[PDB]
Amino acid sequence: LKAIIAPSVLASNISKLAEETQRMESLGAEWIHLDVMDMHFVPNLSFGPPVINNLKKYTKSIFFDVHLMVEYPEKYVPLLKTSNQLTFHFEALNEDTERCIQLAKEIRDNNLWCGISIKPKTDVQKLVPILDTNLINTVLVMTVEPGFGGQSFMHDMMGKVSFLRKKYKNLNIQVDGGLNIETTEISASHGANIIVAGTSIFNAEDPKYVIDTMRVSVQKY
Ligand SMILES: [Zn+2]
Repeated sequence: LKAIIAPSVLASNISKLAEETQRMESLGAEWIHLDVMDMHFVPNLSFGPPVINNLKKYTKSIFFDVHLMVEYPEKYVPLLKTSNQLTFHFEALNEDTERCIQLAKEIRDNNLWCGISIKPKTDVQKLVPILDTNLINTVLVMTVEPGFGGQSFMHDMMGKVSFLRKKYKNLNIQVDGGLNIETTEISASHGANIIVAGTSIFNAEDPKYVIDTMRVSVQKY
């Protein structure tokens, strides 16, 4: 397990996506978190494969972490072959294990990391059957109602994080929604090792300071 900081571009000046990502890259961010929303799974439309595929032309080593907050996530796999991890929602596939296992198999067969996400009201234990197959590289625990940035961190989601870390020691646990210096420390104390932060990084007075502070706090655990 590694301490990973993944700035969420949704909170940046997206009309300058390439510039913002290169900046995060120059500051040492290991991953770049790309939120794809289709105005159906969530009430917001962000950007899709055409934008992400073009961005890849201007980046270097930064890992492409795509969070698919969309219906029919299976349709996006062939459109994002140059990315690094594709994370789909357990809820997008009607919470049925077999369908999730099949999509995960396909994503892994495209030589991509596979992530699965659950919203605040979804019970973490429902993921066990899928997680036991070892096909999932990352579980993205939403710490806020997905769709928009700027919302407040839900401390009551930490139980999900502890459950996962205790049961799966090598599983990457990602938190997303309201992460800042203080809530990153809280998340890491429960087992999170990948931190998605939007507002706290892109609106920071000293971006690198925030990123480094966050990483060290995760590494401590
Ligand atoms: Zn996300």
